[PDB]
Amino acid sequence: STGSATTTPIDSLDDAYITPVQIGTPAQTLNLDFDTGSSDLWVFSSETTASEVDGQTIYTPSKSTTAKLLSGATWSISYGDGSSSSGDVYTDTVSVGGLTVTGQAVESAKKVSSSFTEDSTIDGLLGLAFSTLNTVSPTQQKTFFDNAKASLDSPVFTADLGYHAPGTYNFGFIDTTAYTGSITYTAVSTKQGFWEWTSTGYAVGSGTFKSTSIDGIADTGTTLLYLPATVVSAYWAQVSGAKSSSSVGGYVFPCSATLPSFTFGVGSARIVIPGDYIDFGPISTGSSSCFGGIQSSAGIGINIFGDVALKAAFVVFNGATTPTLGFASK
Ligand SMILES: NCCc1ccc(S(=O)(=O)F)cc1
Repeated sequence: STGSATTTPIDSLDDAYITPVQIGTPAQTLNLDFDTGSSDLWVFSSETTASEVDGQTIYTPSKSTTAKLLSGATWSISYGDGSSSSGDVYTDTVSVGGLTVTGQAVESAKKVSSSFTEDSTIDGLLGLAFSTLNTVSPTQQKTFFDNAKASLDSPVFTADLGYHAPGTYNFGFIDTTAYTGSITYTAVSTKQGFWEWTSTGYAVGSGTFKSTSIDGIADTGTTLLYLPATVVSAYWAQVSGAKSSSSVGGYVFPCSATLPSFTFGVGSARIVIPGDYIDFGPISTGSSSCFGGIQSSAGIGINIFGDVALKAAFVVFNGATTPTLGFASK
């Protein structure tokens, strides 16, 4: 089996990407945020506190002939940005891009934080990290990928995120037309439940490459690139007028700037993030201060290769017995 679905940025900044997912019988299509940094498939639902729903499409299990309550199961999750949701659990048929899983745990939100309510374009999350992070209690549940894995032609999925454009999530195959050159694979640690890997270093613009190990996670659910303070200072030092603002909550730069590229290492290979990708536009509407797409991971406790980095590459999430990540230019 394979699946292939288009993923679409939610706004002009590429703040997140949504992918249509069919749930239930007859199908209920919800637009979910595919998140390689978490392991819960949760949705806005007919159970979500009415005051916390603002435009989202909801899943109504009572309208699905295949929905089953997973009796006694609850879930509760918190994300690195302070958002959260919780609720109860159904099993149902879930399809992504033509790939179907029966008996998938669909976590129905009773509560979501304000950040989810205020984002009308995201109907829930589909976690793609390791199932050891799944929050369902008392019986932990598997991710859509882990349930699909044995059926897939190859135990892989790929992320091909667009810059200000749609992209693709594929399951079970590697589209050799979707990238240039070769794919460089690198080791993954599953010890923290993430797609955790070690970059071999970085360069700023046309500068020399600095060989240095940077542990971090490949996270499609995080917008920006979060790296050590040393690395981030070295990047923004090349932008006249850039500074870290405690009032705004990170590095800002004059909107009149042209940003340098940022290169990160994958083994002996190099992925170049164009400078344009690092522009997140005015900090408030009409401002001449712009928000940076490379920020410090200080305080977060992990480095995060979020969408700013991942969208510069074709990314293979290899879920074989020994997991690996692959990166190619595109
Ligand atoms: N891996 C990060 C998952 C995540 C965490 C928070 C959101 S948000 O829409 O509330 F900003 C979205 C996705």
